[PDB]
Amino acid sequence: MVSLPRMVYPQPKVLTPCRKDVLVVTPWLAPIVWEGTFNIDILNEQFRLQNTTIGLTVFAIKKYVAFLKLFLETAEKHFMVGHRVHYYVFTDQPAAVPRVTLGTGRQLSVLEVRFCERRFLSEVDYLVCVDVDMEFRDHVGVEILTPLFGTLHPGFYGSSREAFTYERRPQSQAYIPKDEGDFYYLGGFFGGSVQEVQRLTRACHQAMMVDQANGIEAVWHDESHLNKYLLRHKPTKVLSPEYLWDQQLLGWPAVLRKLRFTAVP
Ligand SMILES: [Hg+2]
Ligand SMILES: [Hg+2]
Ligand SMILES: [Hg+2]
Ligand SMILES: [Hg+2]
Repeated sequence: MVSLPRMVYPQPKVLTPCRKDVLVVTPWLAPIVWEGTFNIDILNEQFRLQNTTIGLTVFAIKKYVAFLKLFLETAEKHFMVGHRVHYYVFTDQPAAVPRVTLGTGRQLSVLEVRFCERRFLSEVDYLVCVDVDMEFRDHVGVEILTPLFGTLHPGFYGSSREAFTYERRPQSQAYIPKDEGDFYYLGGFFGGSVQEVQRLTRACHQAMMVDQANGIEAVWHDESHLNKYLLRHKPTKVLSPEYLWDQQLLGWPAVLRKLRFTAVP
């Protein structure tokens, strides 16, 4: 919104597609983020000029606190480097959170569990919610930021919708029939503006309570409700599987030029 400065980079080629092997835009014109689709220098400029702050939230309960060290250290190496970052670690074991050295402009808050959502509105511009038993292995940056985004589940990105493991019982609020659905999104990596993320979590929480009262639990719990939400409220960006992969279970296919955030080991 202030002007970008002069920049020298390769001219985009109107008659040369970015990738010829994958879909790079959804039918509602939301970009699908794959390596090769973005110039990170231009994006870093746009977001820095807005002095963007990104909150990264993780839930580490019981034995999962053991994954915090690697998660945070690799995040320090690959997540939003150069931008303001605020980590929010929700845990039942505050004292077990490892002492990780953070780069300038980056901070960490420990929130005990078992905090007011209005705090997020005043501290960060975007929220990124991921699982803790993971590690960053490559660049995860501002190219993912947008009002609302979901990530393509690694095991279903090439599947037909009828094969998606959506909740199929009409008694559940997460219900999605066989002739509906765009993609199968992961519960472990989603985000967007604080406002949009709060809307999504508020909708999910209410939908899960209705299911509880009706004596039913969606097949894949929160992930099933996330999928129903994103089916009805289209994400403004969709992240490719590069953003959440499991190399042990899925290897390293040619269509993935980078494996950015992966399951541990
Ligand atoms: Hg391109
Ligand atoms: Hg979150
Ligand atoms: Hg929920
Ligand atoms: Hg949700």
